[PDB]
Amino acid sequence: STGSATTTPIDSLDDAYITPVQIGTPAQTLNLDFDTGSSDLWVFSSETTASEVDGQTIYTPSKSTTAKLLSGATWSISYGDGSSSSGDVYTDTVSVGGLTVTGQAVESAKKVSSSFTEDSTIDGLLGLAFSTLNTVSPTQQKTFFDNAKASLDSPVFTADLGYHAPGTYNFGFIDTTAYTGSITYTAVSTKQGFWEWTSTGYAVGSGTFKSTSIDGIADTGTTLLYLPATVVSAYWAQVSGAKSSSSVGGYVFPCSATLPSFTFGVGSARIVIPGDYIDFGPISTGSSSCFGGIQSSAGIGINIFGDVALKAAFVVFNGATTPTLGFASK
Repeated sequence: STGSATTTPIDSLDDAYITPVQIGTPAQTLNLDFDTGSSDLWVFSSETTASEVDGQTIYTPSKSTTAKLLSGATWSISYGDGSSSSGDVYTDTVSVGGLTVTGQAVESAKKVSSSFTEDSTIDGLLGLAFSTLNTVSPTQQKTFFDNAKASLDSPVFTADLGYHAPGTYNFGFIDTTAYTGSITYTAVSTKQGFWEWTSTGYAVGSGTFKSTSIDGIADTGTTLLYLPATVVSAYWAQVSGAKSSSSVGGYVFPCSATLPSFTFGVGSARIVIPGDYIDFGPISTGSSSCFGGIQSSAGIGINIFGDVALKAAFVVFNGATTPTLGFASK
């Protein structure tokens, strides 16, 4: 089997991407944030505290003839941005882009943190990291991809995120028309539950490539590119007037600037992030100070190849017995 679904930016900055997901019988379609940095499929629901729902579409398990309460199971998650959610668990039929999993754990939110409530466009998350990170207790549950894998034509999914435009998540096949050149594959460590890999270095603009190992995670659920402070300083030094602002929370730059590209290495291959992908717009409405798309990871504990990096590539998440990642230009 295969599946193919369009993923759409939630706003004009590409802050996140939403993909329609069919849950239950008859189908209830919710727009979920596919997140290769986490492993829970959770949704706003008829159980979510009413004051914490503000425009999201909800899953109502009582209206699904295939929903079954997973007795005794609860979940609770906290994300790297400080947001969180928790609740109980159903199993139900879940379909993405024509690919159907029966008995998928659907984690129904009883509580969500304010950042979720305040984003009416995201109805939940669909985790695509390794199932070892799934938070369901007392019996950990499998991700949608883990449940689908054995049925897929090939045990892979691909992320093809657009810049200011829709893109595609495919399951079970490589669309060889969706990228240019070849796909360069690179080793993955699953020891932390992430799609963790090592970039071979970077360049700023037309500058020379610096060969250096940068361990980080491929994370579709993180907007920005978080890299070591040395690398980030080297990038922003090429933007006149850019500076790190403690009060804003990162590097800012004059909105009048033209940003240089940023290249990262995948083995001997190179992925070029155009400068425009690094502009996240005014820090507040009407400001001439703009927020940068490359930020320091120093306070995170891990480097994160988020959407800024991934949307410059066609990315293969190869879930074979020994997982690997592939990157191609497009």
